Amino acid sequence: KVFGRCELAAAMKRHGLDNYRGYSLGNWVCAAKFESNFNTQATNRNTDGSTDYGILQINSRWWCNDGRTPGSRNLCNIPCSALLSSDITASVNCAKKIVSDGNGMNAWVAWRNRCKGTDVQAWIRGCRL
Ligand SMILES: [Cl-]
Ligand SMILES: [Cl-]
Ligand code: NA
Repeated sequence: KVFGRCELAAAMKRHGLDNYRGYSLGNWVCAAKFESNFNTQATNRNTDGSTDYGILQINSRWWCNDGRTPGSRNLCNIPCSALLSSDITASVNCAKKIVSDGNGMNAWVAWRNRCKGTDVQAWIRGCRL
């Protein structure tokens, strides 16, 4: 599924992400825009043989099992295919574990380079929430 901007903001808010560990809703929408262009089916392979999955590009070396990343943990205890569903619930639950692990949203490279320090509230302006 390819979400619209306000559609995703509302789904993320309903799943408990607004101000989760101090990160306002705009941060999460901005991160999804630049990681996946709001597409739940996005995948991208990395040099080390791991693959990133879904709306928040969650990585197979640490967080999900895809059966082809040898030395990998499966810390969210899900198959990586579950992160490509049009229901974002599995992605959100796993994102909450990642952002709590000490490094906050710096785990998402696009957030660090394209959202951090910017006016992220712009990403939810105009939306009925
Ligand atoms: Cl915000
Ligand atoms: Cl933090
Ligand atoms: Na894994």
